[PDB]
Amino acid sequence: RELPGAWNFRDVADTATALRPGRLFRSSELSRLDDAGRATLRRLGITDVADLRSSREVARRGPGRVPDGIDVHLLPFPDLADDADDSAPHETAFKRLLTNGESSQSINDAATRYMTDEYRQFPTRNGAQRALHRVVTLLAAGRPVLTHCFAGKDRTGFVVALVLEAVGLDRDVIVADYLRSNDSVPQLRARISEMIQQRFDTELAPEVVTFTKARLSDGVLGVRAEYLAAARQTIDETYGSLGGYLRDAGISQATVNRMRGVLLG
Ligand SMILES: O=C(O)C(=O)N(Cc1cccc(Cl)c1)Cc1ccc(S(=O)(=O)NCCC(c2ccccc2)c2ccccc2)s1
Ligand SMILES: O=C(O)C(=O)N(Cc1cccc(Cl)c1)Cc1ccc(S(=O)(=O)NCCC(c2ccccc2)c2ccccc2)s1
Repeated sequence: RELPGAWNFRDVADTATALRPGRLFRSSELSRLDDAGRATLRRLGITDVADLRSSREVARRGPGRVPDGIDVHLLPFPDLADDADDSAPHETAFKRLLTNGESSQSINDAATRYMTDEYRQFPTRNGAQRALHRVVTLLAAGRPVLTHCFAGKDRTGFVVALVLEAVGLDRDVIVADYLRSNDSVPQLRARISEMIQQRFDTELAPEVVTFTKARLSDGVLGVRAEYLAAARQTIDETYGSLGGYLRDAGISQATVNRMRGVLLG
């Protein structure tokens, strides 16, 4: 099951078999969705898209190329305010990942540090709870939803895993679906490489192209159970339970119980 023009696409029920098929989907960005990809979204009955990319990402790579009749909910994560102080932490963390030195071990140690520390902050970050609130509300209402970001692996992974835990699925099932993102690493690598080739002059700055590709092609493209567990520990420590977290995000147990009624076989 492919989604032409996009990658890392699956019906979450493909691995989480307790779920009804056709309710909750996940993918990469839909910036390059082609005719066949659009026909697929329609065939599957998907009515709503949750676009988790920051507004900066959407501006630079474009809106989802969805067919008519599909509402795209823009659900930026992080949701950044005219405020350089707001974006600074994100820019600084990315710069450190890139510019921390040449060995694969050091490059991948930096990727592990970056990813882990960002996941730890996922629950408390502006935009994550609004994203989760909308996705849960749409799902509880019986609407088939496709949730995505850029890679569809971390931000998307976090939102999906919380939805699955909310409807009562076990850890091994949630983690299995989460790790499925690793099957798309080579494709992600190619997408990012093509992006590097266009944002940089490959003739006049080939050293920068080479340096950058070396930090955006290996360990940093995967997911690991420890990443998700770090977000999940934040939820535990600060909110005391997933239910406590969902309530702070404005979602009641009654809405959760309705979503469970809808999503489970
Ligand atoms: O350009 C876009 O497209 C976009 O909005 N991005 C870039 C991006 C999107 C998806 C995946 C990756 Cl790895 C990067 C989101 C960003 C991530 C980090 C930033 S930043 O504020 O730290 N600016 C540095 C971007 C950086 C870069 C962009 C694309 C690919 C590799 C590196 C960069 C751009 C130009 C010169 C040097 C570094 S902006
Ligand atoms: O969620 C995904 O799946 C996903 O698309 N990514 C982007 C990515 C893919 C491959 C390699 C890298 Cl380094 C990043 C993985 C993420 C890394 C970090 C995050 S984050 O939610 O903690 N911060 C995301 C906003 C950020 C950013 C966008 C694209 C790529 C890198 C970082 C950002 C937004 C605006 C200015 C600077 C940085 S999400």
